[PDB]
Amino acid sequence: MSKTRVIYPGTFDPITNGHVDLVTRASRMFDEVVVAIAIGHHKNPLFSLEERVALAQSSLGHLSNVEFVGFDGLLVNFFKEQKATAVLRGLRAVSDFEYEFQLANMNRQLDPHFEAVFLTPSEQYSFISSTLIREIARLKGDVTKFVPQAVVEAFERKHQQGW
Amino acid sequence: MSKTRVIYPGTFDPITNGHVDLVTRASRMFDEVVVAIAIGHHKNPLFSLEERVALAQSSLGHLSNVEFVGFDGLLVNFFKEQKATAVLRGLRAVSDFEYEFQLANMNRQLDPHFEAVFLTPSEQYSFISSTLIREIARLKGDVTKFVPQAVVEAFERKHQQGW
Amino acid sequence: GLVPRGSHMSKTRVIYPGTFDPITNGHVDLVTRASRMFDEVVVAIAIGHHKNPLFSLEERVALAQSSLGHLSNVEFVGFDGLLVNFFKEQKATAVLRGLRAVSDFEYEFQLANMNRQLDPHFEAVFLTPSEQYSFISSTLIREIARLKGDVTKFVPQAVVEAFERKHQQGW
Amino acid sequence: MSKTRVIYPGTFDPITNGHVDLVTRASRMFDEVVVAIAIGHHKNPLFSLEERVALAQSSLGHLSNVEFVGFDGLLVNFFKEQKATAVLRGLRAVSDFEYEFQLANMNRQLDPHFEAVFLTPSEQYSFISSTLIREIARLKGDVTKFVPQAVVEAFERKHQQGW
Amino acid sequence: GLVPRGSHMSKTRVIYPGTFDPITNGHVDLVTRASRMFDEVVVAIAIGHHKNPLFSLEERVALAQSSLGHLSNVEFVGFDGLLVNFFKEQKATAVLRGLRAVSDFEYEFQLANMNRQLDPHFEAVFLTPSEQYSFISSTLIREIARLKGDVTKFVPQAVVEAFERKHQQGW
Amino acid sequence: MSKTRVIYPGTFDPITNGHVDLVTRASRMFDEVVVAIAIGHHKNPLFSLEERVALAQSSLGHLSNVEFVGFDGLLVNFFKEQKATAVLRGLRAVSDFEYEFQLANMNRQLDPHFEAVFLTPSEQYSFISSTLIREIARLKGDVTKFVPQAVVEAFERKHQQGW
Repeated sequence: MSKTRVIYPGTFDPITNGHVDLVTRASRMFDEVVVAIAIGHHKNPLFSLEERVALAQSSLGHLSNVEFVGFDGLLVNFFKEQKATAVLRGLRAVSDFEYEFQLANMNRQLDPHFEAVFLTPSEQYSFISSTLIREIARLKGDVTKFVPQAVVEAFERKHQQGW
Repeated sequence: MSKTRVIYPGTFDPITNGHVDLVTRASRMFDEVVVAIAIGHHKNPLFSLEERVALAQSSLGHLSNVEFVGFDGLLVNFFKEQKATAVLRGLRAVSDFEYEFQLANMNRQLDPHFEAVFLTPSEQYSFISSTLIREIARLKGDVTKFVPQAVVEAFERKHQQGW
Repeated sequence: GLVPRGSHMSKTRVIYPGTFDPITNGHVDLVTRASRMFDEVVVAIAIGHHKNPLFSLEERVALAQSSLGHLSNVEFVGFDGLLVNFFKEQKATAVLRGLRAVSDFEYEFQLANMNRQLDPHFEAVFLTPSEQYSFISSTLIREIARLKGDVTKFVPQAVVEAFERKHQQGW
Repeated sequence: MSKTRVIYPGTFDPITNGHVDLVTRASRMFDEVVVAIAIGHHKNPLFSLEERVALAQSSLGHLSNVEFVGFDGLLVNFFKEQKATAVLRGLRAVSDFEYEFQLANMNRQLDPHFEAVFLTPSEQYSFISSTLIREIARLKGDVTKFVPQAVVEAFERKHQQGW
Repeated sequence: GLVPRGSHMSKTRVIYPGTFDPITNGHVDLVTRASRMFDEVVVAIAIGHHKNPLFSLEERVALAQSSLGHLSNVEFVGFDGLLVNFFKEQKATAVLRGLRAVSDFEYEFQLANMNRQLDPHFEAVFLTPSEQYSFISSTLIREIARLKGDVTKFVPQAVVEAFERKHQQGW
Repeated sequence: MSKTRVIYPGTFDPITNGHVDLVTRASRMFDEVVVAIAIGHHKNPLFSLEERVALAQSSLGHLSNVEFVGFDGLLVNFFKEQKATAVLRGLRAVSDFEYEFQLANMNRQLDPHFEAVFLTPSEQYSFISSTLIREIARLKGDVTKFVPQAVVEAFERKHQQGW
């Protein structure tokens, strides 16, 4: 009836090839995909919101139906303001499944129009998370295989600034 | 190029209020939803394919973008013949998550256009499964709260016959 | 907590259902632990429609009685039909289940919610096994005994003897 | 002649309708229930111990066999000093199940009279956690449906103090 | 106080037990990896007492041999009875099992502890499958083949042919 | 036919009877076992690297084919420099299984000669972790049953300095 708009929220600290694959797949199935970068009040992020947004834009801007927005506040309010059809999340592991199952039910209690749909990662990206990529990079491991080029460069800048 | 058609496969033996809720939710997000009832060769289902199809049609036929079709079970071929955008599955528990994660990866190896999207049930349906409903009904427990009216009647017919 | 503690009606009765085919030291430990916490424990041996049992109901009940009859607040009863009806007819306070693994946790979480939908007075409490019994299950004990492995460390004496009788009868 | 006394330990930061339901259920099965509010060694809790105790008392004081006590130190020592029959914990998710399975075995090694009994939440509270309620309230979402009245008011006081 | 590396008694022998009904590319990858780490690998095909396997023991052994016979330190043997006795008679260093999923992890964790109770020299080592084989099981391959799906991507050539023979005989 | 050299990495903060059992078991199966203590800079450790290495050496030095070495954390580089056959990890619980499954796949992407083999603990050690042992010792619980003697003494040194 209305054209579909899906929100893909996260901290994207930084964006990885796992995120890229999910957004690519989502962009084939929904009219509009909003990459929604939570400022991340607490759980302080390595990269600034601005840096995170720019890395997302550079990594995914080739997809013409994808938008990039920073947000703060509640997911469920952002959902309503965006007039979204659903939220999209990736499920890598059992702990993700459990957490998102709970969140979807809480958010649906907060707004009965809330919806959450899930994808599972492609096998070659199944282990990739931002947290793990940060840990490898922090120990000066090479993360080139797992993240876009701009992210590799951003990590190099971060080391030169003493992280 | 860009209307969406999603397959919701299962044995639906019988359909439950959980299935109804997932199909209803899916019908709001995709242009077309195909309720695909696997004949279930490997299993011996309690209800015949014809009975299962009829129960699905009666429970969901009010949704004008939902179709009902029997099929063999071989999901990836059915996906291709239906020119589907994705397969939809509900994930009730951790064991479902693991099994479907594997199947999605296997199916994607068989057809790189395969896609699988997942929904998690609302908490008032999270405990309902067909298997469990069958066991309760077999021991003449009351399943009225968990299944459509037609399903209650079908169970009554089954008692008057065998079972 | 409004009924006076002297009263029969303040007392707790818990059902511990299972097929007990056969009872193992794991079951004995759970019943012993439960018997310290509840006034009455009912070892409720499901006849086991489906998944046909090695030992008869009568044999299973007798093995349970021999293994646990020293606990004076434990009863032993066969049942068939729905757990939730048995719960109501026994006037139980709760059902007790042991959780050995994640798949148990999962299944029982669901069952408790279904059973509570069927009867709003239903309750389910769970114990986890002590680490010395965590690897024991009846299924596994049967398989070992069938292949004439030694199960003496895992089951009461009477169960060892029952397995010996079973071999003498051509399992 | 022996009464049962069960300890329900937690940080209760704040107490939620989930906790209320578990304590209510436990109070029907044991002679005495002790709501034991751990000071919360690190991972500092939004509400003070005193505030948390008061919220628990107001939420559950209608149950005449329930007591409220702050504690610090090892659970197993608290258990012994309270002459408890068992500790009660709720199991929301697989990660809870695994952690408590381990803790029960460790605590039994520390004191062979230790016992731990578990309840699973009813489906209408399965999605509630304190952590999540805090995050929602912080972003001025409405938590009225998930927590007692006094907790709503306590959150309002916290906002008026700039959180 | 170690046996010298020249000695036969420094050598490792690992048993990889299963029903291999049929062998899959998942099994092949695990045996290949294990063959690089242990001096001898025994592919141990459990007859599958009352499991009613699709392929005969002889067929299963032949398929394993054809799929893995290029690895010169791998042997192929049928067995029946208890794993722990087979372990002892083979003078094995360990049993090897693959862990695909959480349910595998839990089951094998338990079995290793039970088997160690039966024989304190028992050992079990685990590998996780390579990502491209993570979903593959014999059970699943059988279900796909039964519905005449194509299993060529997941099993060795000989297994594809064996399935074709099975269809020509009505399966 | 080459000799086998297996790395057992961790923070060993401190070593426990669980670690001792796994190393003992591994030492029976491989020609060489390297207890590899990650310095662990972030997620800072209670015991110094030097102390951790010495506790490992005292606890396991009776096994003549076991070596003790500090390293940075970057496992896949350490693997290559050590010319290792495999990495060994213990899997205590489902969360360990999932995390290590992912790490093995990441590491294999980084180096196709990477291998990871897993043991599961004996049931008498299944509940022991360093994290938990630290917490118990900190709250003056007795950890004698779970750790080597030297580790008990190390905790006493820590108490004498006011921890």
